[PDB]
Amino acid sequence: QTRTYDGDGYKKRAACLCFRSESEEEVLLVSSSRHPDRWIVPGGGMEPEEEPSVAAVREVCEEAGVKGTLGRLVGIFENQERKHRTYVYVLIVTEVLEDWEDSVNIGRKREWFKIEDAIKVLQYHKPVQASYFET
Ligand SMILES: O=P(O)(O)O[C@H]1[C@H](OP(=O)(O)O)[C@@H](OP(=O)(O)O)[C@H](OP(=O)(O)O)[C@@H](OP(=O)(O)O)[C@H]1OP(=O)(O)O
Ligand SMILES: [Cl-]
Repeated sequence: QTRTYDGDGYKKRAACLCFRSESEEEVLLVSSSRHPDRWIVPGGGMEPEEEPSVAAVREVCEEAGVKGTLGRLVGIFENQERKHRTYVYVLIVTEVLEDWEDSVNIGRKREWFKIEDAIKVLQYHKPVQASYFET
């Protein structure tokens, strides 16, 4: 896929907080491709002309193998150190698929976390993703 950028050179990305239910108590994290012992929030680059909510849902299907009801935009988060600008949405998961693109292609893993444990495992390498949950 083609990477895209805002006018300031930051990479355009989208991500979703995939909750198990409307109570937003458990969220789905996926393993990192290059470092499978780490967890990240599923998301990725926006394609050219792609709306951010479309990108977010597409990346969650690809990386995490779930579909659901797209909810609110939480916010737009910059990672200054890596020059990323990410739109973060809530998704309420209603469909969990068994054999999804990144599982088959690269052995990506997925796992449910209580919110405070997701924050904990994201903090060391992904502190901006941990901040996605602050509100
Ligand atoms: O190839 P790069 O320019 O170095 O960008 C990489 C790449 O991001 P994109 O391919 O989506 O642009 C990694 O994703 P993969 O290709 O391995 O799946 C991503 O790593 P993770 O998504 O697993 O975290 C990493 O991002 P990060 O450093 O935030 O972990 C990000 O590197 P940059 O930080 O340079 O964009
Ligand atoms: Cl939940």
